[PDB]
Amino acid sequence: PQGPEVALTADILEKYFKGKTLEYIDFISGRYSKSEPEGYDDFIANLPLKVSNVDTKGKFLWFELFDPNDKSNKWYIWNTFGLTGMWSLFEAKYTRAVLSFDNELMAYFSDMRNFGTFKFSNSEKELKRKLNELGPDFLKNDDIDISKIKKYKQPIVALLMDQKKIGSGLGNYLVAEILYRAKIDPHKLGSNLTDQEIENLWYWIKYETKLAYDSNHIGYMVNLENESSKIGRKNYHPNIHPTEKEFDFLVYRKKKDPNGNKVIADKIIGSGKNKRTTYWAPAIQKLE
DNA sequence: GTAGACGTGGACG
DNA sequence: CGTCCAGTCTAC
Repeated sequence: PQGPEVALTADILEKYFKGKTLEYIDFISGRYSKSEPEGYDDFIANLPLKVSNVDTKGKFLWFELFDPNDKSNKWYIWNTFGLTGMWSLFEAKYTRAVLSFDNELMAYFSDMRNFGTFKFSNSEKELKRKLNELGPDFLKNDDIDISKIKKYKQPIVALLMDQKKIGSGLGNYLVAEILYRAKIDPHKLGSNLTDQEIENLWYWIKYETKLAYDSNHIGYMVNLENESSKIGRKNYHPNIHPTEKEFDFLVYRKKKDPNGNKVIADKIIGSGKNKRTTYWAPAIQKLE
């Protein structure tokens, strides 16, 4: 999941678990049933702990916890979702981690491919440096300076898929959709964009992230769609208002765009076994 | 730059 | 059966 899904997920985890007391976390299968996550033993030795919040930056999610009788000593759960990571209020297929709160309340993290990660830490300093490895959150920051794009002689699709250079939160489908709406060829070097292209790109980045955030059935978050429609949405990018009510794929994994224009499934970014497919429509997206 | 890896599928032929 | 597609790390 990308920025929008991770953020909505954290909103839901906060609604249900902020102020609750975590009593145990069990890794019942997957990678962490075979090997302990970093810091697990030390964290477990300090349970139970009260959840003070759940927050996100880009695709990175974390819990903040503390003991009411020593409110200064804070604990953190670091979480990345990878490709198939998903939280839920019920024990779904591929459940890897089970969080047990007071009064039989439960949270479950599921992950088919096991690419998601957990780390436990007692260091606010370590988290701060971690957050500093990520660019500003595309969804939650309303004034990122997108003109930094022009300094890089690299394909705009790679610059946007990077989590540090311009901003964090965008992934394979957001980028493709954004570049289609902005009418920009994915190959175009950031250093070749005009100031108008940049302004237009920033408009559409906000438009798409907000649209995805606001959606109730994006796909991945099936395990929370009951909760998604029962919770509100924070007023990110307040001045931008998508017309559609659900996020729709215009080019991603499509053979044609909505107007019948051919969609190319291009392999621009990556090498070896990390190559990604960039969907774009040449008829619409050009170098101008 | 290039290459590989991390489990587990779904869709399709 | 088979093939291809589906966030981020690491090394030469």
